[PDB]
Amino acid sequence: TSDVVTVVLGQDAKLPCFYRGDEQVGQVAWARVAQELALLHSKYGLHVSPAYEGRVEQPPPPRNPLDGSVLLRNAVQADEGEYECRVSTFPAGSFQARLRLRVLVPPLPSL
Amino acid sequence: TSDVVTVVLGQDAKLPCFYRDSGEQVGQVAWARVAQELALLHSKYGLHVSPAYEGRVEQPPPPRNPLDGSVLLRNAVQADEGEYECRVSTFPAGSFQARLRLRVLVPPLPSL
Repeated sequence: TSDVVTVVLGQDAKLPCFYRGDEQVGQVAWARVAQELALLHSKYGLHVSPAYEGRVEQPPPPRNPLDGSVLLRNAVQADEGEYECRVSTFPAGSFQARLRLRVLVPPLPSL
Repeated sequence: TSDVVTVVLGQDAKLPCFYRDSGEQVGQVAWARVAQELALLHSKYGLHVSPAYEGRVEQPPPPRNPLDGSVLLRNAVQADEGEYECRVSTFPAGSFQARLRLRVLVPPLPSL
């Protein structure tokens, strides 16, 4: 996993957040670095900010109980910045993974 | 087929080749650079790939359309950027040529 994600404008960007351990995962919250983006619940599955409706997907099943990675669909310029996943872990562990999201605009055509 | 494909440097690029009426069946779909051959989606014989491109070309996850001659080019580099053509041999005599451009984007230096 790389800490910086760069995508072309309008394509979908994966925000990877997978945990190495010895404890299993409870909830993985996703946010921009102050305002909620999504929630991958252990018991309850995926919850998404209405502001991000239809824009948040998980990876295709069968899947990992400890992969908290999400896909942000159809990237725009407004989307770029840094993002934190907060992983509530057992027993008291908290892991926050921050990554930077880069959205690239193509240059003018030659043709 | 989409006429311009844009990708980030180091990424995989989908190179679309969809064939458009009734009784036509697609046989072979060849892929090349303008002059170097890249691959061949053969009806009997399956995917064949140029030596210059080992490990970098896949078909799309199945089930896929017999009239979809699209491939995946793994790991985009600057050299890939350029023009690409797909040629669709169809039953009985139908032929379709799709040309498209590949744009490979380099990220600017970080601010943060």
